[PDB]
Amino acid sequence: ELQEKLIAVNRVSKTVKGGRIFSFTALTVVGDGNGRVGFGYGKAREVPAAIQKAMEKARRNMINVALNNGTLQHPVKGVHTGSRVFMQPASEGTGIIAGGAMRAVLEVAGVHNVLAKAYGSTNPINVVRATIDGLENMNSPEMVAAKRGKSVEEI
RNA sequence: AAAUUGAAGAGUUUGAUCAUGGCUCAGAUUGAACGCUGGCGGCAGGCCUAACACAUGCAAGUCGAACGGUAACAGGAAGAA
Repeated sequence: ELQEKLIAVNRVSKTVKGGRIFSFTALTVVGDGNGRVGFGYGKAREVPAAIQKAMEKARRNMINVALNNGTLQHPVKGVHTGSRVFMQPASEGTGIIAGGAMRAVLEVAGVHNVLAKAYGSTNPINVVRATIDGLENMNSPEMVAAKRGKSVEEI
């Protein structure tokens, strides 16, 4: 019972001897809403087939996120090719302050309160890749506590 | 007790892509102006330009418990109706 969200549909084209060959690419994201989120990207000669391929690729290739009561553990920075992403944990009641692709990722991921901002290029594919890379690199107090070989009294 | 609890993007270069990069938009705000329209009230605001020139009226008077006074109006007055 995971939530699936179509982020962007784009029409690309390859040229051949006869003319242009138009195909469609769809970027989606799925997530169970409590710390697991994955994005899929499918190209197809039609829009519904592209969305189906994106959903199948997104249902696999899902990552785990260490949430903290529905928000981030700490401010994180995600970077892909052109997009640099900043996410920050907020208090209860603020919502998701983020762009379209960031909103989709953080909403299907299970994040409820976050202050986010996208720098550089706002390309949807690179934005969702940067968001996923920033969320999977976010660690919890138990992780750092066990990695430091000392109790979790820092929490 | 409270008195920083706060951060959104989109369109456009290409047959298509990523990046760079500028232009434009979505938000607030104003001593505002113009166009169409216009019922009431409360609170505020109202020459941003020519520190250009000014008709007219007012905007700095007051004290007789400082003084010599009596010109005006109100009285007291002696004497002539």
